[PDB]
Amino acid sequence: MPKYAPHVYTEQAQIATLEHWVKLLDGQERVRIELDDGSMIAGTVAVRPTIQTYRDEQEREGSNGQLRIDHLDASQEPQWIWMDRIVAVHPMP
Amino acid sequence: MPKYAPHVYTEQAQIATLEHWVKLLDGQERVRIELDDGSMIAGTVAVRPTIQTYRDEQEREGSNGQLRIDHLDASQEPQWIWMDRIVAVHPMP
Repeated sequence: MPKYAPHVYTEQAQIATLEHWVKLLDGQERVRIELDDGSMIAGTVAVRPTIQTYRDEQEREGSNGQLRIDHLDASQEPQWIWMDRIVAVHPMP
Repeated sequence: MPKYAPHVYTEQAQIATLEHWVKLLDGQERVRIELDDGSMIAGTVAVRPTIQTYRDEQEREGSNGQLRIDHLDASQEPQWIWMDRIVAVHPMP
């Protein structure tokens, strides 16, 4: 089954960004992710990001990816995020 | 002992760019390169380049890399270029 995604990308610079994100959120070490709308998500990288091929509602094909960050609360609230939404990633330690 | 380079970078966006170029410039691969001065060089990647730490004239440390391209008919004479000058890398030529 084809995998859908709200947004996809194919520009080299864009790819460059996504691949750099997979590298930082690679040492699976606690982080504080900031997204486009200004949202701030902190926690542990529970499911690492992996770039994959997707299609959007307009049927365009491109790259994107998802990672799951479990919050720092007692019941570790799970939150899946799309990589294109990320504008920065700073430690937590 | 410090190695000196004309320019060096510390911002994650420029490091992300520098790293993606390596991925597209594997050892011995034939490519055509777009440079930020409007020029373009084509040939064979002599050896896979690496991103390293250098010092500029003001003695500040940062990242950058050196690329060597060789050929035959093009222009002869091997050429060395600093990678921060690259704007695009396409395969086949």
